[PDB]
Amino acid sequence: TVSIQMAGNLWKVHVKAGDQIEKGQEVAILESMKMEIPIVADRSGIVKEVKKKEGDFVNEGDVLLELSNSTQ
Repeated sequence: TVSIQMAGNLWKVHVKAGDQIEKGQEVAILESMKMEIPIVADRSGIVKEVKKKEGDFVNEGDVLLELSNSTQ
């Protein structure tokens, strides 16, 4: 999994299931603190699933996406 790390609203999301991410690649944007903050892949992988959408509420530790198992 990869998760949000602050309270806010998930401004936009750029992944989809079957997409590729790499550690530090942009994955979403979070709006909070009257600012916008990029959200990145904490690790590389294929996006197995996405758990959020644009404009949804999000929190510190709230899941953003899930990735391929190491066997893949």
